Amino acid sequence: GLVRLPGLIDVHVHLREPGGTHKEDFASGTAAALAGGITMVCAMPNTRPPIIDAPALALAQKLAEAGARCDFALFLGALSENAGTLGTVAGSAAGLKLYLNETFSELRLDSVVQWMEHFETWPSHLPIVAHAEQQTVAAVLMVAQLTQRSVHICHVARKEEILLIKAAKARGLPVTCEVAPHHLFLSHDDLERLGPGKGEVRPELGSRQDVEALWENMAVIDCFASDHAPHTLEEKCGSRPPPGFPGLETMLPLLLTAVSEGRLSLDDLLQRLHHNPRRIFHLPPQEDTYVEVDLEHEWTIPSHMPFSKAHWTPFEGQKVKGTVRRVVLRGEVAYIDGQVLVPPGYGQDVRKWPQGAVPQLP
Ligand SMILES: NC(=O)N[C@@H](CC(=O)O)C(=O)O
Ligand SMILES: [Zn+2]
Ligand SMILES: [Zn+2]
Ligand SMILES: [Zn+2]
Ligand SMILES: [Zn+2]
Repeated sequence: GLVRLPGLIDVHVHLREPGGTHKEDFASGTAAALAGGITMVCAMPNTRPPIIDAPALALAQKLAEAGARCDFALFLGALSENAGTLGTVAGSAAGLKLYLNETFSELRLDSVVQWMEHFETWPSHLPIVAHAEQQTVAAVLMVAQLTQRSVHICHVARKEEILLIKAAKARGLPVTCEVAPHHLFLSHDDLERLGPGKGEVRPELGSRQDVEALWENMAVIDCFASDHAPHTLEEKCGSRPPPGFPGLETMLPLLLTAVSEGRLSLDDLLQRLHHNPRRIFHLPPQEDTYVEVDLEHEWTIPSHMPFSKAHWTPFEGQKVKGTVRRVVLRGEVAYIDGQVLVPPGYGQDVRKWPQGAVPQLP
């Protein structure tokens, strides 16, 4: 007895093309998405070249249209000197990403004044998302208030962060957030097994109290998003390990296991992987699109999942209950039981669909 789910949406993935294609490309990363029950992804802009102007966006659009197997939208990235220059292309992007802390990015902003300049110049009806850890969450919320608009907080990982967001929502402030599976299912207790290279991620893995606080405050979490951040094992275990975990192929199995245990409901999962992504990012429906899952099948996560070029996973050894059996995307069988059945290039840029433009006042 399979359960039919709508097409799930991951609003935070790194597909590494252009410029990091040994780690992942559009074709391999979207294969990983489909195998994880994800039919639409929003790809981050910290590529090489980074997606920080109209020419880079045009390149990335063509690479994605040629390589993606599922549908997508592409983020633009903020830089210290590109505020006020993105207006002609802003509506074609998923949103604008701000990198406000140290991480795997060359995009960090130098001054809160540059955050203000972006919030003032980026069109007010279009999404802004931020990598903002600890007190940076409070700082970016202040900038959003000064400029009288909303903000979405990426990968919330700490008790401190979720309680600050909770307090802001209680005051009626327009803030949303997402949580990644590693911050729900891994902690400091896993660092001995992972070791110091594999364990590198931003935000870093939290304490048991951080993990417990995210679960206790599920009502505050608007979305789940993988922050799929593939790097090869050689890179993770070398002299200067980059932070990040692959996650597309493991996210839905981990969350289905939690549903089976009664830790959240099926509806709670679908709000966070379908309805709230749609409404926060103004992403369009996908016609004739659904995911069939088997909630009974028990399995153990192996040392690498089949599709991601990262070829490793921090969830190795965890026992899960739930698997993706079939995905149909826009009327075509896209995935069955380990086989991807749509070619590179089947996926489309949802921002080019009439229904994928963000409504605005004239
Ligand atoms: N989270 C990470 O540790 N790494 C991400 C970047 C990010 O989401 O900050 C990556 O692109 O590798
Ligand atoms: Zn980040
Ligand atoms: Zn994000
Ligand atoms: Zn990221
Ligand atoms: Zn529904």
